[PDB]
Parts: sequence; C-alpha cells; structure tokens
Amino acid sequence: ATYHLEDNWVGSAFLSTFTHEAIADPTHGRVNYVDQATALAKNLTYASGDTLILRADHTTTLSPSGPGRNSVRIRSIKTYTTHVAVFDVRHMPQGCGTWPAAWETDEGDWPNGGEVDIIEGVNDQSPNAMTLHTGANCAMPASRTMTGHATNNNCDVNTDGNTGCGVQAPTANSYGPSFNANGGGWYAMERTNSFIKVWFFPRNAGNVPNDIASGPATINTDNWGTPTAFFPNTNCDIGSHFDANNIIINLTFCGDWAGQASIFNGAGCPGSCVDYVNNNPSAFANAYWDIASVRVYQ
Ligand SMILES: *[C@@H]1O[C@H](CO)[C@@H](O[C@@H]2O[C@H](CO)[C@@H](O[C@@H]3O[C@H](CO[C@H]4O[C@H](CO[C@H]5O[C@H](CO)[C@@H](O)[C@H](O)[C@@H]5O[C@H]5O[C@H](CO)[C@@H](O)[C@H](O)[C@@H]5O)[C@@H](O)[C@H](O[C@H]5O[C@H](CO)[C@@H](O)[C@H](O)[C@@H]5O)[C@@H]4O)[C@@H](O)[C@H](O)[C@@H]3O)[C@H](O)[C@H]2NC(C)=O)[C@H](O)[C@H]1NC(C)=O
Repeated sequence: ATYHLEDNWVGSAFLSTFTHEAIADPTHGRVNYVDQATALAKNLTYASGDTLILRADHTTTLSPSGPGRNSVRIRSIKTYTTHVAVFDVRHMPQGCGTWPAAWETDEGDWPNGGEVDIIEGVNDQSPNAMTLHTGANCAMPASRTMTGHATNNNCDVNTDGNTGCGVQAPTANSYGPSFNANGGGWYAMERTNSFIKVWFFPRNAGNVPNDIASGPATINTDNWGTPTAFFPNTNCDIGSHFDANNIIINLTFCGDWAGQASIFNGAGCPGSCVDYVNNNPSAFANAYWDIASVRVYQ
C-alpha cells in the first residue's frame, strides 16, 4: 500500500491540469456551469498562490425564465485506475440549496465505468456521504471494518433507486457549516482492484497521518488507521465495475437530490429551492470551495 506522487495540484496548476465542464447539469440543478474563460473573468474560479477557489455567483438575482446560478464543475484531464487521491480542503460550499461534490467517474460510459463520491451532501446536512454508483452485480456486506455507518449496500444504480451504496461519516465536522467552522480537513481515497477506501481527517485532528497532512512524495496507507468508508470486494468485483476515472469537483444547486421539497424543507430551508436560489444571491457568498491542494499517487 505504498504509492508515489503522480500529480501535485496547487493554485494556478489547476488551470492547466483540469478543464471546466460547461455542460447542462446531469442532476438537473438550478445551475449554469460556465466555461473556464468565463469562470476566470467572473472570478467564479480563482487559482493563485496556494489556493483554489471555486464558487457560486453571489451577486446576480436570476430571471426565473433564464439560466440557473453560475457555478463551476472542473474535471481532471488525466484519468486514474489504481491510485490514491488526497484533497486538502479549507472550505466547502454551504447554504440552503447547495449540492457540492468531489468525486471520480467516467462520464463517457456512466455508470459502467463506476463513480466514487468522496465529498458530497446537500443543504448543509452533515455528515458527509461517501458512495459508489455502479452497474449490475455490485453490493457491500452489511458489516465491514470502517468508522462510518453504511446506509444502502447495493451499489447498482439500476436496482437501488439510483442511490448507490453509501457510508455516512461519523462526525458532524466531516461536512457543511460544521466542517467550515473547523477549518475543513483532509479527504483521502485509495482505489485498488480489491477495494475503495475513504478517510476523513478533521483540520484539528491530533492523529492525521503526516502522509496526508504534509503531502510528501511517498505515502503508505497501511499507516492511516481504519478508513471512514470501506468498499471491499466481498460482493463486488471492484476493478470490473470501475475503469479509468477523472476527478471532478463541482457545485450545483437544487436538482434531483437537493431540490426535492421534502429534503430542502426538511433541512430547515424555506419555500422553493429554485425560488430561493433565484432570489437570494447574497446567501451564496459562502458557497465556495477553498482547496489548498489535490495530490494523486500511483
Ligand atoms: C477573486 O476572488 C478572490 C478569492 O476570494 C479574491 O481574493 C481575496 O481578496 C481579498 C481582498 O483583496 C483578500 O482579503 C485580504 O486578505 C489579506 C490577508 O491575506 C493573507 O492571509 C489570508 C489568510 O491566510 C491565513 O489563513 C489561511 C487558511 O485559510 C492559511 O493558508 C494562511 O497560512 C494564513 O494562516 C495564518 O493565519 C491563521 C489564522 O488566521 C493561522 O492559523 C496561521 O498559522 C497563519 O498565521 C490568505 O487567504 C491570503 O492568501 C492569499 O494570498 C497569498 C499571497 O499573498 C496566496 O499565496 C494565497 O494563495 C492567497 O491567494 C493571504 O496570505 C488581508 O490583509 C486584507 O485585509 C484582506 O482581508 C483575500 O485574502 C483574498 N483571498 C484569496 C486570495 O484567497 C479576489 O479579491 C477576487 N478578485 C477580484 C475582486 O478581482
């Protein structure tokens, strides 16, 4: 479980090693995903020094008949199979209606190339969820060694209500306003032929592996303790359900998950998600990622 540095992305490096996906939102959110040039001009992406900011427009009041709220979805140019990805995240988007994610997939053959969601949630609702979405014949055992709590254990999007097989992180500060109040933290995901693991370490953790915290060129996941989420191959050939995946980091609003009235209102968010997103630009001033680095090891 020893790996060596493959990519080191800090600040302006993201502008040449990722693209912006100016696409209709696959999750049907109240979002307008802008291109890279537009993002940089409007300061929705800011990539300089040791900082990457990816943010929502927090100034425009939207025409209800016009496009959704400007935001960004960035995708690594490179693809990865067996690897470790480490995200040093100072801030993640918050606010009613927000649906941020840091994840990997192969968009071109989804879901057959797999999807792993590393950071994901909606409407400020902690804790973080870590989830696989696959094609047929991929499930997880009811009990396996991890610190998080399994929810759905069938990863097949065709037969699991499109939920994937998920794990909830054990602490509130894994996600949302709680995470942001704490200065964020580190997410690491190891993928091999035999498993996927995710670890979360809060910013203030006394037990964060130096491997993760300082980003040296050599790491050893054997020394990282029990993962937060564990997806073993007991009932899923992991390698046959995943192919070469890009890393994606995005922020959408409302849409198929966050926008459901019961879910949005259940989070303490008033009224209509789309109406809220249209008419409360200032409420998205804290709907930003602040990323110190993303590093991949192979
Ligand atoms: C487009 O959008 C961008 C992004 O939002 C806008 O940029 C912001 O612009 C505003 C206004 O100009 C800036 O506000 C100013 O900030 C000044 C201070 O900046 C310096 O410190 C910042 C905080 O750094 C600490 O915290 C971070 C973690 O969050 C640590 O990494 C860092 O080490 C610092 O830690 C110290 O403090 C903490 C406690 O707070 C301790 O625990 C630690 O031990 C340390 O003691 C920091 O964010 C700034 O970094 C920026 O600049 C440096 C180069 O100078 C660069 O390397 C970084 O990558 C980053 O770009 C900086 O070090 C302050 O003096 C002033 O009053 C005002 O508040 C704001 O900093 C900008 N944010 C950025 C750049 O991320 C931009 O304006 C907009 N463009 C437009 C309008 O055209």
